[PDB]
Amino acid sequence: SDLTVAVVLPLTNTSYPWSWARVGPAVELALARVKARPDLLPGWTVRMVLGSSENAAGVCSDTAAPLAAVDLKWEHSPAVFLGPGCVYSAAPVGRFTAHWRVPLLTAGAPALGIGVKDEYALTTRTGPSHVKLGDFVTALHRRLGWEHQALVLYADRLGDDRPCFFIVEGLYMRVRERLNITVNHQEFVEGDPDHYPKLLRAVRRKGRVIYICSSPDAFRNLMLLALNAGLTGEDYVFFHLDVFGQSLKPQKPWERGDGQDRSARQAFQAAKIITYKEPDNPEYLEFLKQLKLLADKKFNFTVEDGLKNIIPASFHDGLLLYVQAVTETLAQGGTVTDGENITQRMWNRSFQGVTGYLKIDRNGDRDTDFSLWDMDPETGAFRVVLNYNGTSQELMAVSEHKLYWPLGYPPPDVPKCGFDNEDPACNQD
Amino acid sequence: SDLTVAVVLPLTNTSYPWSWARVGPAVELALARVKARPDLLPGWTVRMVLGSSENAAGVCSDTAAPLAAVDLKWEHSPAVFLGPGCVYSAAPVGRFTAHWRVPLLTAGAPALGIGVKDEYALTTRTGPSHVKLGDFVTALHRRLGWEHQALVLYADRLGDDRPCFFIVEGLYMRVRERLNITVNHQEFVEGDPDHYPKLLRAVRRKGRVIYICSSPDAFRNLMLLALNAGLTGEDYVFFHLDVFGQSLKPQKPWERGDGQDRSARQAFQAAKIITYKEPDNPEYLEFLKQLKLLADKKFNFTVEDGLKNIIPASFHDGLLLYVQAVTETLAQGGTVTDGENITQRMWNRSFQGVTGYLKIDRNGDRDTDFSLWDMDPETGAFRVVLNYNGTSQELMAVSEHKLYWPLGYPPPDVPKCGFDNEDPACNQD
Ligand SMILES: *[C@@H]1O[C@H](CO)[C@@H](O[C@@H]2O[C@H](CO)[C@@H](O)[C@H](O)[C@H]2NC(C)=O)[C@H](O)[C@H]1NC(C)=O
Ligand SMILES: *[C@@H]1O[C@H](CO)[C@@H](O[C@@H]2O[C@H](CO)[C@@H](O)[C@H](O)[C@H]2NC(C)=O)[C@H](O)[C@H]1NC(C)=O
Ligand SMILES: *[C@@H]1O[C@H](CO)[C@@H](O[C@@H]2O[C@H](CO)[C@@H](O)[C@H](O)[C@H]2NC(C)=O)[C@H](O)[C@H]1NC(C)=O
Ligand SMILES: *[C@@H]1O[C@H](CO)[C@@H](O[C@@H]2O[C@H](CO)[C@@H](O)[C@H](O)[C@H]2NC(C)=O)[C@H](O)[C@H]1NC(C)=O
Ligand SMILES: *[C@@H]1O[C@H](CO)[C@@H](O)[C@H](O)[C@H]1NC(C)=O
Ligand SMILES: *[C@@H]1O[C@H](CO)[C@@H](O)[C@H](O)[C@H]1NC(C)=O
Ligand SMILES: [Cl-]
Ligand SMILES: [Cl-]
Repeated sequence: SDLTVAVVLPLTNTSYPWSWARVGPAVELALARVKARPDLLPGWTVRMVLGSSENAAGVCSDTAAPLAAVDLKWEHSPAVFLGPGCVYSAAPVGRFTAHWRVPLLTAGAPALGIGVKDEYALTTRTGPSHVKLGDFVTALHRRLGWEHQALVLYADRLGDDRPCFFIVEGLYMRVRERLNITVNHQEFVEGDPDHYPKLLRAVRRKGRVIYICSSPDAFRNLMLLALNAGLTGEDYVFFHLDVFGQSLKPQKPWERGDGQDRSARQAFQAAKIITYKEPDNPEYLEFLKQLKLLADKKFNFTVEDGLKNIIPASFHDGLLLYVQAVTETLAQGGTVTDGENITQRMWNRSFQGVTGYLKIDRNGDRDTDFSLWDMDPETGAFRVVLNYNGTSQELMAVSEHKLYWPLGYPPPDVPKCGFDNEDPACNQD
Repeated sequence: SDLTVAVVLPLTNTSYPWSWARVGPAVELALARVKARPDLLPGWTVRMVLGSSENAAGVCSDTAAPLAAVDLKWEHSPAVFLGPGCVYSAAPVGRFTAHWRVPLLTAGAPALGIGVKDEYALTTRTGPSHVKLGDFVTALHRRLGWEHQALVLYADRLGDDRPCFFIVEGLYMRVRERLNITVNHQEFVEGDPDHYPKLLRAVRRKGRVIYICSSPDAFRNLMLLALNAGLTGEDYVFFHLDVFGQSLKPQKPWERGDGQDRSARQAFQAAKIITYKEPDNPEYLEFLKQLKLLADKKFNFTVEDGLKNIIPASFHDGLLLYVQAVTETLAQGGTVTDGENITQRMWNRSFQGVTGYLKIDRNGDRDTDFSLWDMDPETGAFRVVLNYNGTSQELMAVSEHKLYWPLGYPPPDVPKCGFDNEDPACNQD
């Protein structure tokens, strides 16, 4: 019998981490593995039906995706949906699959709202989610003694899936929930020179521990401006929330060869970069090789190296986790459409996949690991100094390296005389 | 053969102008008329299948409505959808019906966005729409010589269909488009005493011709505060955007018997009320009688008098207009599922219904008539002095009455020395 998987992803646009040009070969690799395991899905064959989350303009849409999901549902009666990856596309589709009582698996849709499973019943996220970034920051603040305040600056592109907004929204709610610190925040538009005076003023007025979600160039410009304004590593720390490591390729993220590298290097003495952790089990490197090969040969697409590859790898691992859950359900006398039973076997469970160890929490979302990159004083090069395990919630040093603090130890998150020092008797020096 | 009409409306909640307790009897009345007209729908019988736009909490929802529409579509293959009425419910349903190429008729969903028919293809609105309010204001400003500025203040209830927001959004875009005046605007929360200082300051600083969308009590309080601050009818005019005439029951909207009626009457010398026009053809009064009777006997609901009744009357008239369009389509050899052909016969067309004359514009939206209520100097009572025909776009005086201006003529929309008079030489007096 056929186990039909309904896919709703960007079938023609290849620019997303979850675009079919990347996810398609990853899924094919997972299915080829299933076919070679007679113990898996005894008596069933996995079949795929494809639908696109894209509108006429070629971008993931909050309307095209649900229209596609309904069409697939009606025509093929799928047992499970794979995707969408975009937050705006997955929100409406997930409400339909919940209503239909059909599981939905995705390594995308990291937004806070998708985490409300009373609404998104049967939605299992096998990739990163933004509230998990909040868990990492919570751990960082506790380890460094920051219990009072932080500022978050962020920018996105006019009409996209608003990645930075959702990153900050998840970080904000979770950090506020666990640390109860004041979290000031504000958006800006990267190409608007009018916003720089406001940002620099907000940095001085509202925070000492600062998080910035922006392009690599916007972060570098802000650091150069901070250095020129005399905001150094003794009093400030700037964390670039660069989950996919776009500013990384030794790593010298401050280098451009534009006549400002000496200043940029100096300015980065006060910066650290937060990224998803690069899987480092040997099975991942082999998957990457097979992924690139198949993507090139059967999907006409060149898959470049980078952290974005954890997404298709997570669709691969998630589909295998689902397969295991269904195999166990059949074994116990249930069937492939027992949505609740199958989902219950995926949540609050560990699994070994190409991305290594992976744990799905009790709310149906995968625990996410992060890496903190810091500067090597001697060379100015950046390297990972701390890794965060999202399951144990422990921060572990890497290679005996210690965190770099320009003049000693971490700056306090509140200035000696407060942010709005109005006490003539308090000497800020 | 059966012509199936899929309904997606509030089936259990009776508080909406488009709730089934009101719309259901209105539709029944229209169907009984069709059954008595053998010339209509030769060989077809209209059948109704019902779905609710309500979520578990009993309010119209942006999710329950489309889930219901899909369920109805699948199970009954309807030829046309009736409803939703709520803006948040109709937006997603309309995108589905457009995709399915099935007509959607509604006397609700007045929001600006629903007017983009490239998206909401086949959606025909037979009731009021908010951009039409913009047409009325345009006409008013031209007649009174207001070519520069206006201020709009508005408030809604925490999680409703945000009626005032959509009213102002439609007014703003259309007025800006046709007059190119500056339109300042701002929201407030009615029960928050903290907002009154800000509102009164914005009135002084930003406008002389002011529009307010709020509850009857919030408008009265604002008028009493304006009078106390010395803002009179010589320099200010306050238009209460009360489309359904909630502040009306002679009409003395300023009366409460709370010890402030003398002041309230005086304060209202500077106020006028904008409402939808009450249909005044004899067929409307008879429809109202039949509606109340049937609603009480078959739907267990007491239909009170009021302008909200134009909504069920417009679902009644719209369904008959649709019937006429389909009858003509059949006559020409087409069939009940020729969505485009049927819709084309409804747009840019006049029709006679219980609400009297009704014209559907070229964009598929009904032209809306409005009434302006003004104070009678002698009694302080309010009465209609001007009526606006949305098709001809002409303003016509009623009963030889003229507009009331406390001290002569309309106040100018810009103060003599400008809003921020900084010219020491200009005497505001
Ligand atoms: C594929 O997706 C990308 C990203 O969404 C599209 O690029 C954007 O296109 C929109 C138009 O809808 C522009 O307003 C943005 O400036 C573009 N942003 C980025 C980051 O590229 C792209 O056009 C889509 N289509 C194709 C064929 O690639
Ligand atoms: C992250 O931390 C968790 C600790 O809970 C590690 O999970 C354990 O992994 C071992 C070996 O895979 C299992 O035998 C245990 O059952 C796991 N414990 C739990 C509670 O699930 C996990 O290995 C760590 N991740 C990495 C990359 O080291
Ligand atoms: C029917 O609809 C009304 C209006 O939407 C509901 O009343 C609101 O209920 C919400 C809860 O979802 C409250 O937050 C609001 O304060 C209420 N506003 C108003 C104007 O009533 C009502 O509860 C719904 N259900 C029923 C049975 O009437
Ligand atoms: C609103 O104005 C329009 C003027 O265009 C009136 O419409 C005319 O109505 C008469 C009688 O019903 C028809 O013979 C004409 O064909 C209509 N003209 C057009 C252009 O459609 C309409 O009657 C007015 N409304 C009211 C209540 O008087
Ligand atoms: C959270 O901390 C702030 C001060 O940092 C305090 O005012 C507030 O009361 C705390 N939260 C709660 C729920 O008390
Ligand atoms: C609209 O009017 C304003 C001043 O009232 C003017 O500055 C503006 O240029 C006008 N619109 C356009 C498109 O020129
Ligand atoms: Cl997607
Ligand atoms: Cl509705």
